[PDB]
Amino acid sequence: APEPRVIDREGVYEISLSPTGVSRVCLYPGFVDVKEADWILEQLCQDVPWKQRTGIREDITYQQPRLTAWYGELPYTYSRITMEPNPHWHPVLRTLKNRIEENTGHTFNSLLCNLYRNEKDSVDWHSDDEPSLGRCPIIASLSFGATRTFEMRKKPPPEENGDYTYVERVKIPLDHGTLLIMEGATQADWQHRVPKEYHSREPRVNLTFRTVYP
Ligand SMILES: O=C(O)CCC(=O)C(=O)O
Ligand SMILES: [Cl-]
Ligand SMILES: [Mn+2]
Repeated sequence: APEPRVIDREGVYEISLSPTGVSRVCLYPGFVDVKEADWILEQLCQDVPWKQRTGIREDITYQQPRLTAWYGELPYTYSRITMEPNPHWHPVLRTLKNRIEENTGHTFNSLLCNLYRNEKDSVDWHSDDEPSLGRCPIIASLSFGATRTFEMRKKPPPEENGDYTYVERVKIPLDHGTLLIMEGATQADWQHRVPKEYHSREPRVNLTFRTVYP
C-alpha cells in the first residue's frame, strides 16, 4: 500500500491532473493568529446554535458524530426543516467570511459549522458534490481548537474494481486558525474525511464556506 503524502506547509498544491481536471488545494497555516483564534473559538462555542442532527447513507439515517449548524444558503437537496439554516450571519462568522473573501478573492453564500466534541466525533469519507455546488466547487475550510487530521483519497478508476487500497492519499493536519481551500476537480476526483482518534482530543470547530447555486 502506497504511503500517504503529507501537506502541512503554506502553499498551493495540484494534487492531481486527471480524469476530471486539475484538483488544487491551498493551505494557509495560521491564517488566523492564535490569540484571535482563541477568542473566536470562545464566541462560536457560546453563540452558535449547535444541534445533533441525522445524516443519510444508503437511504438509512443515523446520528452524525458531530454537532452542526448552518448559515446562509443551503444545498438544494438538503432539508431546510432538518438543517435550520440561519439567513442572518453571526457577526463573527460574517467577519471571517469577509476576511476569507478579501484575502483569497473567492465569494461564498453558505456556511456549515461542525463541532467535533472530542476524539470520537468525525466525518466519514465523502466528496462535496451536492448538485447545487456545481462542477468544481471552491470550498474554504477554517479550523479552530484541537488539531485533527483531514485525510484525502483519490477516487479509483473503474479498472480498480472499487478498491481504495492503492489509490493516492493525502494527509493534512488542520490546527488552530488554519485555512484550507479546495478547488478545481477536487470534489470530482477525491474524497476526504476527518477520522476518529484513539487519543484524547479537546473540541474542534470547523467552518466550511461554500457557494450554493439556485
Ligand atoms: O471538518 C473538516 O475539516 C471537514 C468537514 C467536511 O468535510 C464537511 O463539512 O463536509
Ligand atoms: Cl459521518
Ligand atoms: Mn466535505
